[PDB]
Amino acid sequence: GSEVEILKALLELKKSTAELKRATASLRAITEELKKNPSEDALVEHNRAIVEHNAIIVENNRIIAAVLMLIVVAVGMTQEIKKALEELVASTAELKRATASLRAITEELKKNPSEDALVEHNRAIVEHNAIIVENNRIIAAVLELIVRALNLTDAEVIKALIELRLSTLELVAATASLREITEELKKNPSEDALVEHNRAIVEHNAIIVENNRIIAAVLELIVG
Amino acid sequence: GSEVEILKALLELKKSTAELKRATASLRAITEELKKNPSEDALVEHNRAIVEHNAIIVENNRIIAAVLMLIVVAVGMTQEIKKALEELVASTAELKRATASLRAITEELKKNPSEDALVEHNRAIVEHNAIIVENNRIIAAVLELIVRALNLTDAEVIKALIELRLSTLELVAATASLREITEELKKNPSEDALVEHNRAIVEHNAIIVENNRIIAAVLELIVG
Amino acid sequence: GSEVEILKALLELKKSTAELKRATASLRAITEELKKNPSEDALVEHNRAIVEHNAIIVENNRIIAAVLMLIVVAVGMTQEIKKALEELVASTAELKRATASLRAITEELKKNPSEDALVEHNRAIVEHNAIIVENNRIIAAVLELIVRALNLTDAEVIKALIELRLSTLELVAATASLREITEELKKNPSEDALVEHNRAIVEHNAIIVENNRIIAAVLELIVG
Amino acid sequence: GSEVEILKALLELKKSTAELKRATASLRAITEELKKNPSEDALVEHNRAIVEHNAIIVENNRIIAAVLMLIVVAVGMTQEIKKALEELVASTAELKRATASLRAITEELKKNPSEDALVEHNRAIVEHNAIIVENNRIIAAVLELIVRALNLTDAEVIKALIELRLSTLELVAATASLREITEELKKNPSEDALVEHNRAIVEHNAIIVENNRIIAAVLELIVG
Repeated sequence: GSEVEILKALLELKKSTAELKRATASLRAITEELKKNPSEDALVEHNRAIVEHNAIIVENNRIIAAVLMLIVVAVGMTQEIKKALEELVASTAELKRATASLRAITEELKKNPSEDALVEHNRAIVEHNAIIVENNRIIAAVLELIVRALNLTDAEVIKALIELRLSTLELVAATASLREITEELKKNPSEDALVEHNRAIVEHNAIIVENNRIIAAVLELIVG
Repeated sequence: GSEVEILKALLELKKSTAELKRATASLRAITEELKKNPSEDALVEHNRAIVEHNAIIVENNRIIAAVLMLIVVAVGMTQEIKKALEELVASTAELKRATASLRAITEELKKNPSEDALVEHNRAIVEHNAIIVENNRIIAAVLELIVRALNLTDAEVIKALIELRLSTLELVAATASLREITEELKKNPSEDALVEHNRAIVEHNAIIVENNRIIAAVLELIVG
Repeated sequence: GSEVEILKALLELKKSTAELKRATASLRAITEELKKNPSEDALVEHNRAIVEHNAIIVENNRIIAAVLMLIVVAVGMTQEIKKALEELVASTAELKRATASLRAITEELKKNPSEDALVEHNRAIVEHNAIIVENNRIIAAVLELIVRALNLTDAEVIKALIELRLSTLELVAATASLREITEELKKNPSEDALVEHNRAIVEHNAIIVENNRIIAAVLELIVG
Repeated sequence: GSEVEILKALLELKKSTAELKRATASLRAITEELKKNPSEDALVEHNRAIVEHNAIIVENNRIIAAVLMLIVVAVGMTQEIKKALEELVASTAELKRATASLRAITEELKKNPSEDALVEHNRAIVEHNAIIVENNRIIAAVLELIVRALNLTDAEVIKALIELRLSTLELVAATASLREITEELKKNPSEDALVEHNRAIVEHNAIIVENNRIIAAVLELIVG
C-alpha cells in the first residue's frame, strides 16, 4: 500500500525540484538575453508567462504532496488499527459471554437463592468489571491510533487524551483493589466484609462511569 | 489493506450487536424478576450498573466503527492516488523537458535570430501550453481524489470543485482554439496572423491564470 | 456537441470583453470632451445613456455565459452517462435472469425437495446477492454522475453520497464474506453450517436494505 | 449525443419492466407454493427478501430514468443554444462597432462641431438603439432556451418571462416609432423637430431601461 505510494511521492518531489531548477534557469536566461534588445517583445513576454506558470505548478506540487503525505500516514496505520480491532472484537465477545453468564446466574439466584448463587453473582460481577477494564484499555488505545491517524492537533482532544490516560490509571488501580477485596471476602465471608465489598463495587462503578465519560468526550471531539 | 480491516469492522458490528441483544435480555430479566422482591438490593443494583456499562460500550463501539470507516474509505483509494501521482510525475517531467527546450531555443534565437528560431519558439510555446493543460487536468483529478479520500463536506470546497471543473472546460476549449490558430499561422505566416496568434496566446495565458487561481483556492480550502 | 457550444461561449466572452473596453473608452472620451462645454446637453446625455446600456449588456452577457457553462458541463457527461446506463441495463437483465432461475428452482424444490435442489437454491441466492451488489455499485456511480452533471451543492446530498460510499464498502465486504461462507458450507455441508449460513444471509440482507435506504435518500434529494 | 442516450434509457425501461414482470411471477409462485408447507422457512424467507430487493431496484430504476430524461432534454437543445449564442456574439460585435463609431463621432463633433457631425451623431444613436433592440430580442430568446433546458417550473420565472415578452413588444413598437421620428427629422430638420426627437430618445431609453430591468430579474431568478 503506502510503501509504493510514498515512493511515488518522493519521485514527484524529485521531478518538481528538477523542474524548479530548470524553470529558474530559464527565468535568468530570459532576463539576461532579452534585456539586450527589448524590441523582441513576444519572446520576453511569452517566456515570462512560462516562468510564472512553472512557478505556480511547483508550488501546487508542493502543497499536493504535503496533503497526500497525510493520507499516506493514515494508510500506514492499517495494521495497527486492524490489531486494535481484533482486540476490541475479542473483548466485546468476552463481555457478551460475561453478560449471558450473569443473566443465567440472576435467574438461578432468584429462583433458588442458595448462598452459592450469591457467591457466583459476586464472581460474575468481578469478571464483568475486569472485562470492562480491558475493553476501556483497548478503546483508549484505538482512540490514540485514530487521533494519530487523522493527524489531529486540537488542544481539546490532546487534553481529553491526557485525562483519559489518567483515568485509565485510576481505573486499573481501582480494579486491582476490587479484585483483592473480593478475594478477601471469599476467604472470610461475613456481613461486614460483604458490605465493605459492596461499597468497593459502588466506588468502582463510579470510576468506570467517569472513565466512560472521558471516552465519550474524546469521541465527541473526534466526530465533531 | 482495507480488505481485512473492513472485514474486522463488520465482525465488530456483529459482536456488538450480539452484546446489545444479550444486555437487553438481562435488562428485562432483571426488571421483571427483581420487582418480585426489592429487598435483593445488591443483585438489582449490580445488574443495573452492568446494563448501563454495556449500553455505553455498545454506543462507543458504534461510534468507533463509524470513524474507522472513514479511515478505511481513505485507505481504499491508495491505488487511485498512486496512479494519479504517476500521471502527475510524468507530467512534471514533460513540463521540465519543455522548459529546457524552450530555454535552449531562446538562447539560439537571441544568438542567431533566424526566422526558423522564431517558428521553433512558437512551437515550443504551444507544446508548453498543452503540457500545462494536461498537468491541470491531472491535478483536478487528484484534488477530487483528495476531497473524496478525506470525506470533506464543506460547501466551500464543493463549490470550488465545481468552479474548477468549469474552468477546466474553458481551458480545454481555449487550448484547442490556440492549437488551431497556431496551425493556421504555420500554414500561412504573416504579420497579421502573427499578431492574432500573439493575442490568442495572451488570452490563453489569462485562462491558465484563472485556472491556477481556482486550483489554489481549492488547495487553500483543503489545507485550511 | 459541447465542443462547439463551448467554443462559441469563448467567442462570446472575447466579444463582450472588446465591447466593455470600447464602451469604457467612450465613457471617458465623453467625460473629458463634454466637460469642456456642458451646454452640449443632448450629446452628453445621449452618450451617457449609451454607456449605461452597454454596461448592462456586458453584465448580462457574463451572466448568460455563466449559466450556459452549467448546461455545457451537464452536456459533456453524455458518454459517461451512456456507459453507466449500458452497465445498468446489463445488470437489470442479469438480475431478471437470476430471478427467473430462482423461481424455477423454487418450483422444482417444492415439487421434488431433493437435497440437490436445496443446494441449487442457496447457489441461486448467492448469485442474486452478487447481482444486487453490482447493481448498487452501478447505481452509486450513476448517482455520482448525476450529482456532478447537475452541479449540486446541497450539503444534504453531499453527505448522502458519503454515506452511500461507506455503505457500498460495507456491502462489498459483506458480500465477499457471504460468498466465502457459502463455499465453506458447500465443502462441508451440515446442520450447523447451514444455520450459520442462513444467519449470514439474514445479516447480508439487512445490509442490502440499509444500502437501498441510502440510495433512496439520494434519489429523493435529487428529485426533490 | 442524446439520440443514443435516450435509446439506452428506453432499453433500460424495457429491461426493468421485464424484471418487474418476473419478480411478480415469483412473488405469486412463492406465496401459493410455500403456503402448502410453511416449515420450509429458509426458502420462503429468502425468496421474499429476493422479491423485496427486486421491487426496490425497479422503483430506483424508474426514478433514475426520470432524472436522466431531464439531462437528456437539456442535451437535446445543444444546437438551439449554439445558434442563440452565435446570434448573441454577432449582436455584441455589432454593438461594439456602433460604440466605436459613436466615440469617433463624438470626438469629431466636439473638435469640429459641424452640423453634419450632429446629424451623424443622431444617426449613430438610432443605429445603437436598433442594436440594443436586437440584442435584447436575442437575450430573451436565449433566456427562454435556458428556462426550457433547465426544466424550470418556478411560477416567478414564468411570470418574469411573460413580463419580458410584453416589454419586448413595447420595446419593438417604441423602436419603430423612434426610427420614423428620426426619418421625419432628417427630412425636415428644425428646432421643434429636434426637441421632439430628443424627447422620443428619452422615452426610448426609459423603455430600454425597463426591458433591462426585466431581463435582470429573469437572470436573477435563473441563477438563484
